[PDB]
Amino acid sequence: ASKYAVKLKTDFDNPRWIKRHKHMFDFLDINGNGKITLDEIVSKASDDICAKLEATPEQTKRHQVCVEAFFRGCGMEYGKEIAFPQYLDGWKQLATSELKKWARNEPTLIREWGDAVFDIFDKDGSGTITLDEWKAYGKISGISPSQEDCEATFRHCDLDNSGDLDVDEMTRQHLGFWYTLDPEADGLYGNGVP
Ligand SMILES: O=C(Cc1ccc(O)cc1)Nc1ncc(-c2ccc(O)cc2)nc1Cc1ccccc1
Ligand SMILES: [Ca+2]
Ligand SMILES: [Ca+2]
Ligand SMILES: [Ca+2]
Repeated sequence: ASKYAVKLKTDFDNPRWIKRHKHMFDFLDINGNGKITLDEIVSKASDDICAKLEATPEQTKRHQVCVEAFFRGCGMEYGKEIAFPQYLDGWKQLATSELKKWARNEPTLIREWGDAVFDIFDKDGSGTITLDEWKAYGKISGISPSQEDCEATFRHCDLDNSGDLDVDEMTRQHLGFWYTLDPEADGLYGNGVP
């Protein structure tokens, strides 16, 4: 099954990797000082997104704890200001480590994060995401506020064409965008992220 088939390794010191994370870095650098902190990342990637999605307090805590683990895996910490090259070093370590974990059947940070987001999207608790529950990632995060190709990204996430999404599909498309830079996932976050 495509949703469980992931590359064993990736390449990192290329223009697509660098530009993708640069656009995210600049967006998450709330105070614009050229350094990113875990405070800034959690504010944008967890506080604002869970508020927009009307997550419950338990869902929001869970989500935040997953975001913190994930970015601690990149070398982030509260109050620690990190410049873009060291941020990139961290993401290289994280992606390398996580792809090895996947191939060895060890739990990954990205899959746990997927679980937390999936639970929030699955408003009726059905165990799948239907098109009416789906959202444009670029729009809910604010980095591409004009993104409206929800149905196209939904269809591409739906690897088995069941007409709905499971958590493994959502996680596979997310990992495709951020670890392995799969061309099929390009555009997932709208025009604000190359
Ligand atoms: O995209 C999401 C939500 C999500 C969806 C599916 C899934 O399986 C897991 C998570 N979160 C996300 N996932 C990844 C990253 C992320 C990636 C790269 C990077 O350098 C920084 C943050 N950020 C974010 C939040 C965010 C903040 C700001 C603008 C857009 C999105
Ligand atoms: Ca900053
Ligand atoms: Ca549902
Ligand atoms: Ca499906």
